[PDB]
Amino acid sequence: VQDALERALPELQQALSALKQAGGARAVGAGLAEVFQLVEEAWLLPAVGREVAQGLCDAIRLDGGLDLLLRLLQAPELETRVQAARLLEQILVAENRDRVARIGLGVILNLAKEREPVELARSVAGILEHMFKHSEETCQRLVAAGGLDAVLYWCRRTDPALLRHCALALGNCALHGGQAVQRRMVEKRAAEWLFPLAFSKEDELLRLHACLAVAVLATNKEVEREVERSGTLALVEPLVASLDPGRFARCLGRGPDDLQRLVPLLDSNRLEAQCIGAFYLCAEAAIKSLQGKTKVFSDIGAIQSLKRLVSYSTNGTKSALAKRALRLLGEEVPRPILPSVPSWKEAEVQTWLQQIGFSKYCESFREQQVDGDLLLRLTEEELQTDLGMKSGITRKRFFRELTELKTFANYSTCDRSNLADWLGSLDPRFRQYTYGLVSCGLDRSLLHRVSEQQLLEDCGIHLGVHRARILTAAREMLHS
Amino acid sequence: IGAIQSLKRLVSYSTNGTKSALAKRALRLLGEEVPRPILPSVPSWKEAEVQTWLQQIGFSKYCESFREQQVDGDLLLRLTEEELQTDLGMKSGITRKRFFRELTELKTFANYSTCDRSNLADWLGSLDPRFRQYTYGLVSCGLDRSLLHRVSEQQLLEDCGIHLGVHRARILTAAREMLHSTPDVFISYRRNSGSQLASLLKVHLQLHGFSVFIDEDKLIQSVMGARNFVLVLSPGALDKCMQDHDCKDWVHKEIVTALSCGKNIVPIIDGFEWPEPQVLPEDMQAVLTFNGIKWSHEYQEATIEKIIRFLQ
Repeated sequence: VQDALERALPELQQALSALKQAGGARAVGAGLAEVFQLVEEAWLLPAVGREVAQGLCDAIRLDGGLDLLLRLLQAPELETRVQAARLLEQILVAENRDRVARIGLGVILNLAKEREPVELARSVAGILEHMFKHSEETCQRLVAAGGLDAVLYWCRRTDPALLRHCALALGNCALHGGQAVQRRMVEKRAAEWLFPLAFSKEDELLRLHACLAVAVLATNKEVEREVERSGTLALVEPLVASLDPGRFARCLGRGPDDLQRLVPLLDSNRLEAQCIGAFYLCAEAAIKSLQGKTKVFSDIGAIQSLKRLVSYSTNGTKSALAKRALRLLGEEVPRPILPSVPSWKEAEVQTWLQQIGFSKYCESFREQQVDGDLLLRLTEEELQTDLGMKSGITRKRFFRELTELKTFANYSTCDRSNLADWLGSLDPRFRQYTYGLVSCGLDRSLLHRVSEQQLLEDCGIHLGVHRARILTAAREMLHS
Repeated sequence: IGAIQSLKRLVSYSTNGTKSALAKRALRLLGEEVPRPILPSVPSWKEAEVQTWLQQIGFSKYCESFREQQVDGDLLLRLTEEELQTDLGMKSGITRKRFFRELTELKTFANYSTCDRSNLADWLGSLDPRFRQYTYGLVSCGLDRSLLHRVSEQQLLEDCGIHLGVHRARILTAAREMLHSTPDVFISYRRNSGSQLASLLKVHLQLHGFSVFIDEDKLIQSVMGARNFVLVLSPGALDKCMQDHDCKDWVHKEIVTALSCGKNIVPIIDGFEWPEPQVLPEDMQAVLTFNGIKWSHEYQEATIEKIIRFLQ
């Protein structure tokens, strides 16, 4: 456990002293091959070699070997360049990236232009893959310079190991880039270069990481139009329907900082991003449930998002993956709600409260006898006085859940002229006011004679922007 | 003097590695803990990010005031005077004003990629870099750049929550003065050897504006709708089309349909020798006479240019 470090430290001390001593061509590459072979032997220990490899990379950093690699990447030869590059590919851990981001940027960026041999490119793609995981500043310095161009040119190749590093580099750049980095990637059409990486029938991990990069680019609202025009979203949904997370749980762990990146994939109301997030959180929930670290999903809060995915599902694949992810954890799976909300009695409202996280007020609704018709017509004052929900923040969380409910609702028992589809064609956040306008006796043939006070007092539209938009639309297109 | 809280603000609000490293080293040489950089996706925050933000900016006493109320980032971006005063136990207006100063500093440094459709935060920053704090005020009301010419002052006061009338007048004036204004190429391929080549052809043709389709109800109508035709000849592409008189292969159906149309067939040869006409059906022998284009992996751009020069 600790004696492997005692075996591997003085050997790397002698090897780095030999690398400092040698200044030729073949001896330097032989020393780099010896260091790289010792690092490869350090990778392959069962549940031991992780901390051992981290300690050996820290010892290489403290011996000044990182600056030695930065000087050997400036060497005018070709062989010792690819051995130093393949060694620097495996040395890069969570503590070396700061020292490489301070100094080493510009040297690796220079090798990003030299693209013709495969032995350079397969490792420089992995070095850029590691360097996109540092911060947003390093992502800006790589994308604004010729670092993104290297990956977008190397997506053309057929190397099954290089394209994995390219897909992971684009995914980690989309995760840790920001706004302008994603704008510069999609204006340079980085989502279109992921089409051979999401369709290649030789590797499936490569297609999964390509679909991850496509989904993370598709979680930005100013980006989704050109991603839908690219056509790489349509390969996401069958592929996730074709694979199994229990097989890919061994190849795919990550820390909690990367576990925080998979949660807004589910709360970004896109089908492909929710499928990718459900598949990855199911596989990594199998990972964290094999061990005893299931508190991380409750700390970050993906469990309530998976419950929302189960209770608000229109797709069988993401619902099955969310049910499997909640089954691999230590809580019960919820049931899909009945969409006919005006047809709800009391027990459906109680089940809805038990599923969305309002259990404490369950006995607050049973004594008051609230069904779906009273749930669709509930205001501030009845929550505050009659229901014992005195906190306005708790009331606002209840109105957010009521927005999520009245978006996903079947109004077939009350809507005469299909008003919900018109409200959705205006803006998909307007359908929550459908019950506001159907219960007042309105249809498509009357909205040209409705004022603002009738939308405020009777229909209950509290936002004046939405009132102005509904009045303008009802006077411009429903006047005939 | 109070430089420690400023160094904590420098760590928690950093976009530069140098000043953040110097502030972390300065807080490490002192006798307190260094903070972590916050996650910029504030509408993607759950409760623990809000708790960490409170522990970093100096609002520890109200941490248990936000955990019982279950405040996430979406409730943090939408918090007012009355909910601070009544629900959260922050009775002092000076403490509320310090919280709104920290909320100004937070909503300046925020990632709105999960909600902003038309890039409103950059417009608000181009007006004045203290306006981006109202970005969540205007995105959550359903507004974008194409609607702000029909917004009044009451909609900015009540709905958007802009309390300063100077900022309301500037936003209204700016919004009224500057914001007032069938496929073509079908690709046939073998689904076991010519998938990556067909995908790469589709990408390099959609880079030049060509509407390219990929993958008897839909495929024959896709051949009928496409103006051109590109055949991928992988090693083993015409293997299942040999002695296929019973019309079983999909590539057989696509080649027979394309020769029944009369479209511009451009074959793409990637290490595949030319087959014989007698092992193929007669109606698909005419593909053996078209001028094909070889594929070069090192010179792909000139090959795609040669493909574009042989199309409509």
